[PDB]
Amino acid sequence: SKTGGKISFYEDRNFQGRRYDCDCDCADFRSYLSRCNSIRVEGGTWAVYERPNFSGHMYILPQGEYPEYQRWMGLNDRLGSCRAVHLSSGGQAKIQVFEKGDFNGQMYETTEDCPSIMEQFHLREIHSCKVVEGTWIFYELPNYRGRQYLLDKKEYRKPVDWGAASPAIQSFRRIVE
Repeated sequence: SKTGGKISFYEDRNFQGRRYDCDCDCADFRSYLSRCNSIRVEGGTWAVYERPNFSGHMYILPQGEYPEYQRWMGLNDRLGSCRAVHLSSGGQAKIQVFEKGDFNGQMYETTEDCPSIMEQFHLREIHSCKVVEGTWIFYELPNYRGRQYLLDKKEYRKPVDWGAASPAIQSFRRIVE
């Protein structure tokens, strides 16, 4: 009955050393593991953070096996908390973006991923956006690179409403499966 996603962290490379298995979000795993240099994802998609309380660098990990941290693009082997990412299906994911805050300025509507916002819409920044269909991720650098943020069916009127300290956004993609 306890069906769910599962991730395993190993203190040494090649899944060697002490191992820890988690089946739910954990705000502080420091008491069970002092470091993690490799990870195995058996099911589900998870977000890992460099420091406790989902803070510091954040990385999205889909199901799969990573015998070494570099295979997950980790900056180092420090991980203090992890959360399971829930995927929403339904039909066609839809997002709208506005040039000014409070949904003002020019508006653009799209149902597909965008690798470079400036190349597609000639926009250098985005100050408001309404996502209400499926889940969407935004990335600070083109080609889905840099810090990434998970967006749910929500209405964002200010850039800080996205947890971002600046209205800078260069690419976004829809999450499926």
